[PDB]
Amino acid sequence: LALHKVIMVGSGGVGKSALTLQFMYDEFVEDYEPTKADSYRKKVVLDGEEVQIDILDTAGQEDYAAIRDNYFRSGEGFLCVFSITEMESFAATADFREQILRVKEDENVPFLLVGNKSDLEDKRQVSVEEAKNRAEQWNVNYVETSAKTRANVDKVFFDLMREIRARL
Ligand SMILES: Nc1nc2c(ncn2[C@@H]2O[C@H](COP(=O)(O)OP(=O)(O)O)[C@@H](O)[C@H]2O)c(=O)[nH]1
Ligand SMILES: *S(=O)(=O)c1ccc(S(=O)(=O)Nc2cccnc2OC)cc1
Ligand SMILES: [Ca+2]
Repeated sequence: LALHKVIMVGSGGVGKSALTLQFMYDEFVEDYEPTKADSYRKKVVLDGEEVQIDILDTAGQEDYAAIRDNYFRSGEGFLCVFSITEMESFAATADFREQILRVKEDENVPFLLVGNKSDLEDKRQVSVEEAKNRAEQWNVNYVETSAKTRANVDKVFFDLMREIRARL
């Protein structure tokens, strides 16, 4: 089977693990250890083709740059997650983007900008407009998700796999 290697990136508390666990297990998990990284593998039917998705849920604990870069080098596509409720997490996406580009050396690396916590509109700190503008600058798609309500959860994983399939 095709194996699509997805890496979740983004600053702390944005929803990397909640998104991964909603996709994997159909549960909203609210207390997942912030420092725990893990890999997940699932067979999924992508546009009618059985494939395997592998998701590396990074937890930010790899501080040694060569090792972090090694993890990114193995990835084929990236979900770059921020929380719509934390402007600083949106700002931080630029750093993950630069890290990925240094390693992959390809501006067209499969990559979605993911604004999570869309069910907290009343706490929004990052406008849809500014996130769409950043996505346009980077030539990536912007999708807003909620790990709580499941909104666009399958979409971000499937659309990222579609980019991996098309581009690699
Ligand atoms: N309301 C809401 N809370 C979320 C969402 N995603 C994550 N959370 C909460 O935000 C906290 C951090 O999520 P987590 O996935 O552990 O963040 P990570 O550090 O990026 O892995 C947890 O308490 C989650 O329940 C979401 O879409 N909506
Ligand atoms: S490795 O398999 O021993 C390993 C070590 C650390 C992690 S992490 O906590 O998810 N940290 C990161 C992983 C990949 C890229 N950046 C990270 O933190 C900045 C995972 C696997
Ligand atoms: Ca996590």
